[PDB]
Amino acid sequence: KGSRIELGDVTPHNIKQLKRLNQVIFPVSYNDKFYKDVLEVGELAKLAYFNDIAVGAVCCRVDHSQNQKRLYIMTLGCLAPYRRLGIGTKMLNHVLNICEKDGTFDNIYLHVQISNESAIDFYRKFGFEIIETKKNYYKRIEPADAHVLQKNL
Ligand SMILES: CC(=O)SCCNC(=O)CCNC(=O)[C@H](O)C(C)(C)COP(=O)(O)OP(=O)(O)OC[C@H]1O[C@@H](n2cnc3c(N)ncnc32)[C@H](O)[C@@H]1OP(=O)(O)O
Ligand SMILES: CNC(=O)c1csc([C@H]2C[C@H](NC(=O)[C@@H]3CC(=O)N(C)C(=O)N3)CN2C(=O)c2ccc(-c3nnn[nH]3)cc2)n1
Repeated sequence: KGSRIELGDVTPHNIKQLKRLNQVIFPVSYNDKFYKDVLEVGELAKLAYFNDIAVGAVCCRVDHSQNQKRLYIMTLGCLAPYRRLGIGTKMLNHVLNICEKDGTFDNIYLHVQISNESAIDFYRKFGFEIIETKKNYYKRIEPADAHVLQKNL
C-alpha cells in the first residue's frame, strides 16, 4: 500500500538493464549463458523499481542436489544509494512467496562472500543460517571464502 517499490518481469527488452545493474552491484562477472537462463526462469528473476527507476534485481534457479529440491539465489541486490529502503526485503519476500505457494522446495540457499557483513545481517533477519564456510569459493577476488546461507522450508 502506497509503496514506491515494484517488481517487474525480466524480458529480451530489458535484459540489458539487468546486466548493467549486476555489473555495478556485484564484484564478479556473469556470462551470456546466465542471462539466457534468466530469460527462461519466469518468476525466479525480477527487476526491482523505485519510483519506476530500475534499481535492483534478483535471479534464482531450481537446484536438485543433496537429494533435495532447492531454491538457489544467485544474485540479489540493489544500487548503493537505494539500500535500506526495503528493496532487498521486497525481492526476498517475492522468492519466499513462490516457495510457500509451490510447497515442494526443501530449502533455499545462497553463497555470501565472508566480508559482506550487511548481506549476512540481511539474510539472518529472514531466518537464513550460516551452515558452512567454503574456502576459496571465489577464483579472482578477495576474500575468496564464502558462507553458505540456508533457510529450511
Ligand atoms: C545471493 C546474493 O546475491 S548474496 C549477495 C547479496 N547482495 C549483496 O550483497 C549486493 C550488495 N548489497 C545490496 O544490494 C544490499 O545491501 C542487500 C541486498 C544486502 C540488502 O538489501 P536492501 O534493500 O538494502 O535491504 P532492506 O532495506 O530490505 O533491509 C532489510 C533489513 O535487513 C537488515 N540489513 C540490511 N542491510 C543492512 C546493513 N547494512 N546493516 C545492518 N542490517 C542491515 C536490516 O535489519 C534491514 O531492516 P531495517 O532497514 O528496517 O533496519
Ligand atoms: C549451478 N548454479 C549454482 O548453484 C551456482 C554455483 S556458483 C553460481 C553463481 C552464483 C554465485 N553467487 C554469489 O556468489 C553471490 C552473488 C555475488 O556476486 N557474490 C559476490 C556473493 O557474495 N554471492 C556466483 N556464481 C558464479 O557463476 C560465479 C562464481 C565465481 C566467480 C568469480 N569471479 N572471480 N572470482 N570468482 C564468478 C561467477 N551458481
